[PDB]
Amino acid sequence: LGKDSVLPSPIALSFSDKLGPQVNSHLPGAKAPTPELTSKSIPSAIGAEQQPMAK
Amino acid sequence: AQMRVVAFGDQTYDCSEAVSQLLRVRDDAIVVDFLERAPAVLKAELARLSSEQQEETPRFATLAELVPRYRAGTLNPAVSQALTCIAQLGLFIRQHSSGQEAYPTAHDSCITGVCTGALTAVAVGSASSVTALVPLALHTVAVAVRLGARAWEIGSCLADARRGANGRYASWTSAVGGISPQDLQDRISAYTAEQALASVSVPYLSAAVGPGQSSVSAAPVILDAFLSTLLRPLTTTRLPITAPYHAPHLFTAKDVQHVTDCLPPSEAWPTVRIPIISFSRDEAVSRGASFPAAMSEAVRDCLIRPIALDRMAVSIANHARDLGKDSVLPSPIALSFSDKLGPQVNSHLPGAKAPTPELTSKSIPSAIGAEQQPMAKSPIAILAASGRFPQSSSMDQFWDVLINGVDTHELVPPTRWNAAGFGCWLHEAGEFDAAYFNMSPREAPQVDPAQRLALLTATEALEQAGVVPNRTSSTQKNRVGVWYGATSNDAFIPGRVNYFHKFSGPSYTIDTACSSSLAALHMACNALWRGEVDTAIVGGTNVLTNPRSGNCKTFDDEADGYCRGEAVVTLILKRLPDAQADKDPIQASILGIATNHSAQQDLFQQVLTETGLTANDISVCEMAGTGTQAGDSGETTSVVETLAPLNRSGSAVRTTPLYIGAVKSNVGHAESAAGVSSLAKILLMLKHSKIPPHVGIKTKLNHRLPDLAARNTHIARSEVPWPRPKNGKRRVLLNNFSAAGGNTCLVLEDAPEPEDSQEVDPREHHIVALSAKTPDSMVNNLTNMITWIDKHSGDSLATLPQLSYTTTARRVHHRHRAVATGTDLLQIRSSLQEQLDRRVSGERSIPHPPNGPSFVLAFTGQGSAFAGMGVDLYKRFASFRSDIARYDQICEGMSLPSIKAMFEDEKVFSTASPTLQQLTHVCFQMALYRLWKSLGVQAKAVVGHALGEYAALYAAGVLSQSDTLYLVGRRAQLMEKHLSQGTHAMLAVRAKEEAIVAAIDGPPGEAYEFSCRNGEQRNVLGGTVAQIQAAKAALEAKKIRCQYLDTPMAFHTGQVDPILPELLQVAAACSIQDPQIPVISPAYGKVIRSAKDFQPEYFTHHCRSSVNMVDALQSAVEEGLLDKNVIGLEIGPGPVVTQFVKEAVGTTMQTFASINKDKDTWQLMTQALAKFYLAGASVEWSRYHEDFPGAQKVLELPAYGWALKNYW
Amino acid sequence: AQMRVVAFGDQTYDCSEAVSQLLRVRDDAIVVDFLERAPAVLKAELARLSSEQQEETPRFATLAELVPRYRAGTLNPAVSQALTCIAQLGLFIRQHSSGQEAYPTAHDSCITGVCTGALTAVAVGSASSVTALVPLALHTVAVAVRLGARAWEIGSCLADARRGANGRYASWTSAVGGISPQDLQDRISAYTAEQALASVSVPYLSAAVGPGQSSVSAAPVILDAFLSTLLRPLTTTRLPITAPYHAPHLFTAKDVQHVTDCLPPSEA
Amino acid sequence: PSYTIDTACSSSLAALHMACNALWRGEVDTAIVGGTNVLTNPDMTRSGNCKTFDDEADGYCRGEAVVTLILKRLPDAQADKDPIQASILGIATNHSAE
Repeated sequence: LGKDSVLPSPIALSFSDKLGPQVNSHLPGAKAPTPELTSKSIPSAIGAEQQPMAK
Repeated sequence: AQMRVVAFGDQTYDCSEAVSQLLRVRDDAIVVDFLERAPAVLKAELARLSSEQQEETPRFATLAELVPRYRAGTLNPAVSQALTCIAQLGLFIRQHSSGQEAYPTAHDSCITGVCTGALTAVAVGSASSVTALVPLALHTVAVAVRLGARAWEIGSCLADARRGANGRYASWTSAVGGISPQDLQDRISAYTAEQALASVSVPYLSAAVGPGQSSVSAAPVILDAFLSTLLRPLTTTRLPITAPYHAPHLFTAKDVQHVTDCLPPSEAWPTVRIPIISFSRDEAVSRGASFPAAMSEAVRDCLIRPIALDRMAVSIANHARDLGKDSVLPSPIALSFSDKLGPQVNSHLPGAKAPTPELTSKSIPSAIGAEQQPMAKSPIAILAASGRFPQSSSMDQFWDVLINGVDTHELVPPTRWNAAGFGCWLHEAGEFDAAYFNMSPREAPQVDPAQRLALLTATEALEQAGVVPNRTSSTQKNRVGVWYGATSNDAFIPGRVNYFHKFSGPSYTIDTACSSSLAALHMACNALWRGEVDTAIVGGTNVLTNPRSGNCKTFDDEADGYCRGEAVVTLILKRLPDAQADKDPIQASILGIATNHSAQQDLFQQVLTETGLTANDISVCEMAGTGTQAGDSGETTSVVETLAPLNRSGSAVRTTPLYIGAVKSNVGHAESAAGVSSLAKILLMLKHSKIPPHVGIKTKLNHRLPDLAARNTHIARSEVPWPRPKNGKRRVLLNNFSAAGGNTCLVLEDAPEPEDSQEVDPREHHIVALSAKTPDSMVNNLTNMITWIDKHSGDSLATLPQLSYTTTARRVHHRHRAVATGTDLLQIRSSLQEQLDRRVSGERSIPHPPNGPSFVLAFTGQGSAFAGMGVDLYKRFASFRSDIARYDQICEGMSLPSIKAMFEDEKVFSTASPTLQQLTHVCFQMALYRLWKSLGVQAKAVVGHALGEYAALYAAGVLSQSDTLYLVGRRAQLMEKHLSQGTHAMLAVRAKEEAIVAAIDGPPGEAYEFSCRNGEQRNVLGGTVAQIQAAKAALEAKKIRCQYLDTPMAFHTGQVDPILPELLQVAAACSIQDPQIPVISPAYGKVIRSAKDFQPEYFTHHCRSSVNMVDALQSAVEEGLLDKNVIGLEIGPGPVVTQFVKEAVGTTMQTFASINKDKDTWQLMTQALAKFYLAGASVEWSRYHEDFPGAQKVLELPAYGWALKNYW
Repeated sequence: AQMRVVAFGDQTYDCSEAVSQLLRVRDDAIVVDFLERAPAVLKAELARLSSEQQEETPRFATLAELVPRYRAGTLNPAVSQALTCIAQLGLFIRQHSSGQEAYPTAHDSCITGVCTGALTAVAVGSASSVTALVPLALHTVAVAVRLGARAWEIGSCLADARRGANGRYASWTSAVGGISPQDLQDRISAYTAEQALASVSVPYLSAAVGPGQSSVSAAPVILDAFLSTLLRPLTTTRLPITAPYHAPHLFTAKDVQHVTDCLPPSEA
Repeated sequence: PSYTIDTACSSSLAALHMACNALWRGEVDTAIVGGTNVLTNPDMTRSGNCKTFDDEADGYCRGEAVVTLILKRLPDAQADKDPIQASILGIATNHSAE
């Protein structure tokens, strides 16, 4: 593709920590850290914030 | 090069139909959750409005209550706007969630709106996925509520509601057509200057909708005043707008700030990424704005600016022309009158495009169990019903009593108690059976007779339903719950039912105001719709034990009182998808059910809209009544009015006749079982497709009753045919109005069309098995079965298989048992008659052994191989075919000849190689044993007379399938390789060992060997051809029977000696384990219980050393492993070992076979199964018929033949 | 200038905590709908199994009754594989529905799986949205249960259980560390040559985890016999894999057709 | 709605269970629950009810109670500003067939 980094997103993958650096080591060493993911949830509409009446 | 524009409508469009449709949708999950959460936001926002408004706002619980008021036009502007937004957003979500349409993007689409479409379009334009749009949908709903409230408020302040409005909210807008908008503004200015009205309420040009049309809005009174001065060629109408919008002189920035102030401030509000095209504003296309900013701009457009629909088309076209596309495909949603949009927008830019509505990817087939609707909203199914209604102690007797038409008023009960209020009584109520229910002969009186009747009816209903405990997931022991509804008759009523039947699950004794049984049924269906259980046993009850001429006259002249009636019912309910998969006898289905403890008229409409049916679809109604004239009169009039529309001009609108009926007159009123009795009547009417004659004309016919029958509501008292509509379906109501209220309505249904899976059963013979828990009960059951056969002697050709399936695989088999086998119902009848005569002659019936029988299997040698071995078995049974295919798979990969063709074709056996013969023998034995085990035949010992021994090792678990196959194949290959054919042979004679040795020349071990000591009177010898012929000549000289065996390679002789070391080598690889069961090894000729005796030397020992049966069986009987009672079942191509074992233990022992050259394999199979069944084995029957769908249909057989006794 | 790779795990990764957490979830419509529908298809496909396999499968109403058995280890492969796939699909759906993460796109993403997830990779690799993936997810669950059933059956045919079974299922795979892949394969070749075993019972290499670690699978008793030969510094561990997979000498295209048969043909 | 349920021994507890079930269904927004056990006929007849931490006694020491509770979904009660005293996070049961 022409990219110079990969972000691992393992799902239920046993021993997934080592995977990250292992792939990165085969690409140009320009893995910018940038370990940030803004995920502040938008406030919920009044009333609907409560979890559906189920349970 | 196509662009698709999503367009949202305005308040002009009526969304009542769309809202109802969405409320009906249940398959999708996102739509359901959005529509569930939306009312919460509506209620929360409505609960913060001014007092004047909150006073007048509707008083609702869910969204279903808003559509009828919306239809009536009695909804205030706030809720109207909110409902419009909810409908628009829900319709959009559904088309993209369950409709599987690509979510729009910024390269090939745009969104637009007019009045409320701005809000929804802004909400849509930010999220890029359905999931990312729900919270924005809720925010838009709240903003719409606030906007509607503010506009309604400003309008109310500006002008007051009229006295004559009569609930409805007047209209504030009117469409004007016939003059250009500029001239309209000129005329409005002139009129205002002439009249000098207040500058804050002068009429204003709300919008422009073309070169010769527009819209004008104002307060209703001044608006009407202005419209009156419009001449004839200036046609005008009224639109359903209930507040002023687009009024620059009424609203200011403060208003838009207030309405949009509900959105909390933040910085991650999704941006607007897909260009939203707005035409009223100066800048056509707007994009890149945050969410609150775009929402505020949309509200400003709605409240401050005059909509200009004249621009819409050219604005869209210019957006397209600037993007490079050529044609625009509209996808209007809730946009009134949208057909004209397409041609108008395409006219300006050059046109193209051809329709592509043919999908041919209509949908992807769903995985089994996925297409089903959520566990809620699942049509419940009625499997069976049983009752003991008065003067008719059965269901069919009750149907006769009802169709004929007869009162049941009785002066005194037959034998209840002394004489000296009259009513209908159960003629046989003190009759019950104690032995069948493991109760003492003197404890029956202490048990409430209502409890005994409920037990009896429940057992009969379960037996008729074809439901046996813990046979299938849906009918598991834990997933069944009784829901009996008791009454004030005077805990254990459901408790005993659950206890004795061994059912474990919820148990209840519900008791409400008046719907004592129907409330229990309702909540049982609720539990089924929730999953607390997968099967229910509901039922009412009524018994009198301690202390109005017409029998509770039915809304006629004299109906002041009512007659208490006795009855008892039990139903069997189950979710339709569950029941249909188990092939049960479905009778009807409960579409919906509702309750109201208040009102009268609106409940039926609510239920019908919930079920999505029109009024005329219903065809019959039932009543419950209490005994008061007002009650029945109100019942009838309300039901008819709500179900029989009257034409405005006056005529019969309800096309099909709507018959009415009530069980009250026929048998009376139970006050607790009335609902279940009425439901039973509905079931009988559905089954017999015949509306019964009505009774109640005595002394009066209530034509005076308002709205009795004026337009297709006939109650004709002469049973009318009620045919099932072709590819249609009947529908019925059941109202249970009571004096205290509690008006419950549930809609019944005709069962879906029965499946057509004929697949004619090919089995040549069948088995019919009966059971009972008492000798008298047994003879009664036999007589009932025989009588059923005679009345059903000539139904069709495909009845016997279904009869067998019902009487074996869908019934609990008690300890007293009888069985008959044959080819046709005539043979079954003859056998049953013979058994009945034998039984009544004087010989009693004794229960089979308590635990069960013990089987000692047997595996034969390779001396019974014939062409087409078990070909039919491989052809029918799926398990056998799969096993053979697997064994072939293992053979081919292990470098051994394939054996599948030996069964598929039956012709390759002609010249099969000896190795292939040995292999196919072993695999046939193995598969057949696995199959017999699958039918509940668990062995207690085994024996292998010859090569078949290897299969016996697996039978005992000593080897694995692969290990045994490898060992046999390797032995065969080595035998074929090392030596050559035509070198030795074998010979069998019948004589005593001493006779053979005396009459033979040469000591044993030199010119002949005792290959197998088959029995005390039979022996087989082998060796060289010259020695064999010499022995034959010597023995025949003394008149001894002799014969040559055709086996080419003489095993158990000196022929196998040279290859013993390789056999030991290969044997050392297979894993040897401790037997599950004792193994009778002729090789060592003794019992084996430890793996130590099966060391690798064992296989070589057996291969070389001579067989020995007499010693082996002698040891077997010596320990006690075999006796005169164990059943002898043979597993092989013929009955060979069975005779040897019989002569060993004795002739009295029972014996059987599984395969034979001539006799039909199913002949032997069914005979053996019948004998085992009589012996007491708990043979599973479900798997037997699993592979024959044609014979998979439960039948309606005679009820259990109880041995009734009287108590109390 | 960045790509995200989605990777799914095999049966080694325990899925008892994830399944329970997903069962706890109540604020996401898609997740609850999928978790309610999955048991239905599980029971449906589980009802088509052979008599013996069905006899040894626990009765349940929903997944909440399965996790205790999974933890205890007395859960047969047929439903173990389906439960694992269910856990993976549910975790992904929750991540991409309540996590408000854009669905992976071919422009800047790619997917991978190992031994269970190759099934899930195609399911995730086809749909473009969470809603469009639920039916494919259920189809994949059916495929996984059928595959697990077939593998369990072949294993049972090869060898049976033990008298001390006590419900628990023996393991069929073991990871070996401290030996090169080719050298270990040569060692197995020498071992089989020394003995005389049927071509359907010799140990074989299932995976080559790397130049320093590898995995080998065989029948339980055969596996232990071979492990007894492996000395130090070689270290051996017993993975919780219950059936023989990755065996090019036990399965052929016919089994592949049999497993795939649950998908009806169509052009959609 | 009104009901008078009684299964075998946990009539009041089953009634509460079903009241919470209905509340979770949305059928009602409030519920009054709680059974009664007041005797009517004395029918007093051995001379023992229940020993201190033991089972040597034969009687059960039956008593009387007329307790009654109110019930609301927690979000509603919170939005209405009522004296919330406790909560019922979850409820489950079986029948113990064995």
